[PDB]
Amino acid sequence: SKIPIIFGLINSYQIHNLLEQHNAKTKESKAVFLIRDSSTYPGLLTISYYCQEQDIVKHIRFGLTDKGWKTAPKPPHEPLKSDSPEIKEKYTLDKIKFERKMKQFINTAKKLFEQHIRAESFKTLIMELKIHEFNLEGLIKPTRSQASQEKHFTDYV
Ligand SMILES: N[C@@H](Cc1ccc(OP(=O)(O)O)cc1)C(=O)O
Repeated sequence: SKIPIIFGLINSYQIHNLLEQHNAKTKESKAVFLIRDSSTYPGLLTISYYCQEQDIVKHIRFGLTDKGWKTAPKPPHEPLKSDSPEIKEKYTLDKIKFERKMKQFINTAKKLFEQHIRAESFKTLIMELKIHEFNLEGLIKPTRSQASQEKHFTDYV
């Protein structure tokens, strides 16, 4: 009857309210966090947490590699209406780079996501959270109705 510790596809409003409910805004950055299905890249996981320094929710994507869960390629900074041509020119190269890296990354991550549903992959997720310095005590646990339906996480309890 155990509930996975991974959230399914939850919306941005709900992400913010879950972090606030668990007092993320009176605790250090990453002391409170949740783990959820990536909405953009199926097979990836996204860690959402509160950044005290910028007063915003931030998100970090992880994917399966042969070594276990690892950080996914990070996208460039979003375009802004004030961007100079120099910013825009750099964005072009960085986006192409991100797209090529992410494509290779998901090609491997999605295959591992599919083959090993009965998985010792769970321990490597805990390892990568520790490397990122997420306080494991501050993990927000989904309720049954909000937990991920993906079979890879059935035993992520
Ligand atoms: N905000 C992140 C990118 C990001 C955005 C959304 C996100 O969630 P999802 O996987 O559901 O798209 C994860 C990561 C960054 O700029 O590095």
